Amino acid sequence: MIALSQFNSLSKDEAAGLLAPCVALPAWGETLVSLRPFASRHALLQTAREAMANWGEDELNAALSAHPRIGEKPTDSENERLAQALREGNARYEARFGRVFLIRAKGRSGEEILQALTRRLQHTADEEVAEALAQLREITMLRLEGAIGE
Repeated sequence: MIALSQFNSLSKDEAAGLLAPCVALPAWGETLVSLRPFASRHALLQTAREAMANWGEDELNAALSAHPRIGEKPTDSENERLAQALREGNARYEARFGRVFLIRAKGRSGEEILQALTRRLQHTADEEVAEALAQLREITMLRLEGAIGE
């Protein structure tokens, strides 16, 4: 984590590089960099929310285009059944929607993630675009919160 004053004093490209891990959407970071300086962390986060508010399906597609799929990292009990259900459901999600399963995981149990996955598998395409974007927005904000301090 860097200080807000550091973020303000970085070059346009240095500041963009700092924001890059938050989300794979260069335009979002470039927008925030262009609106410097920021007088408080709260104010920066407010601007960050505005900048991602109008993300659509095109942004979702671009942001997830390089994300590893469930089968792309090759390595009875409640845990075994949960792990298997999570893996199978994740595989079916990819086949149904043509994208990685995106969910804000921090604060959610494995069971809670399975609940969400099972429900989202029964979504219409439009409902799922909306929820996936919401998850993308939540993840991006959490990453930004860890990147820049007061």
